[PDB]
Amino acid sequence: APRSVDWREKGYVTPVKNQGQCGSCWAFSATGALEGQMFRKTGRLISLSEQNLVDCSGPQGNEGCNGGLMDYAFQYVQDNGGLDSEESYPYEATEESCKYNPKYSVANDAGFVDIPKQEKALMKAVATVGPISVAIDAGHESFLFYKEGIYFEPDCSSEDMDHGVLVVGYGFESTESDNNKYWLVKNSWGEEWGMGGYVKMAKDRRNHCGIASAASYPTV
Ligand SMILES: *C(=N)CNC(=O)[C@H](Cc1cccc(C)c1)NC(=O)c1cc(C(C)(C)C)nn1C
Repeated sequence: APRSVDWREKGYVTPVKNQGQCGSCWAFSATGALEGQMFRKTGRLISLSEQNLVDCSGPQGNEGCNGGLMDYAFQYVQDNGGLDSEESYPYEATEESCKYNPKYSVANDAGFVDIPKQEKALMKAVATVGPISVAIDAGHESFLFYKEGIYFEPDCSSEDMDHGVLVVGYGFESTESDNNKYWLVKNSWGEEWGMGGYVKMAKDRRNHCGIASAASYPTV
């Protein structure tokens, strides 16, 4: 792979969103990955509806504001034959009945790919595909209060992930030979969290916080 990647500078990534108090992180991770893949396909970045996923992807196994999986979201888009734009189907931060309208569909997918559970494979996928949906262990105060720098939490688990986010790149800080490496991660807690809503997360430390344990992307 390249030494560094940042898909934001290539037009693949919408601004940071805010999921509010709803457990819909999975929907934000999924829309982020599909926003990227649709851009790869068409050259047009269009913000997609998390609310559409929250309201409508129960049949695939999702549980709305009570949680879900990005792969189930990708399966919904495939089964449904579409996903509405954010503009047409705006975010309300609470579960409502499904009001999908095919007139306003701006995305589709033909399934998904689950990435092997290690960081070399994740790096390959980030470099060659685009932004990647991942889950992390975000269950520490250190994550809530994260400001800047490369996040490393001694108590992070590589197995207990609770939060879906989006890897939009990776790179290094300091002298290259110091191996001070990170994943560049878009969160859905607004721009006031973290570094404008982003976090740099420890890379190549044996799957810190489980970032490579549940990584996937939609096939477009
Ligand atoms: C975010 N606001 C709430 N978190 C979730 O919805 C997590 C995200 C997650 C965690 C681990 C792996 C992935 C790919 C995503 N969802 C879950 O923990 C979750 C939901 C479910 C079902 C829908 C099957 C009950 N299972 N898990 C593990």
